[PDB]
Amino acid sequence: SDKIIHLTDDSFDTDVLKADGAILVDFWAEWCGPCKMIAPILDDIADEYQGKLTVAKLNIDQNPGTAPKYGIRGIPTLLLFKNGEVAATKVGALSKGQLKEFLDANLA
Repeated sequence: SDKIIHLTDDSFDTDVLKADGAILVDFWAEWCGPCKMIAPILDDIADEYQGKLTVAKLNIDQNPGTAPKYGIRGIPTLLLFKNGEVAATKVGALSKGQLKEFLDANLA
């Protein structure tokens, strides 16, 4: 919570679907080891990608509604949205190097 949008099921439309640009949503849970591995990396990305995209996190236990809409099974799942439409999907943990390459390739 500096640049990261802490999303809810009620805030999801406004925060993600109505945003004039790119949003990287992280579907995640507290018990999930790989999710917690990538949190510090998302902190990094949010800073590094100022003005290019916003990072948003949706905890799928506290907010149960949203994930079934996007077919999410494995977590973490990262969905790159561009103006409310999903452009790119990444399932499971990955490094900062790997995530940057994912974003750079798909933001274009």
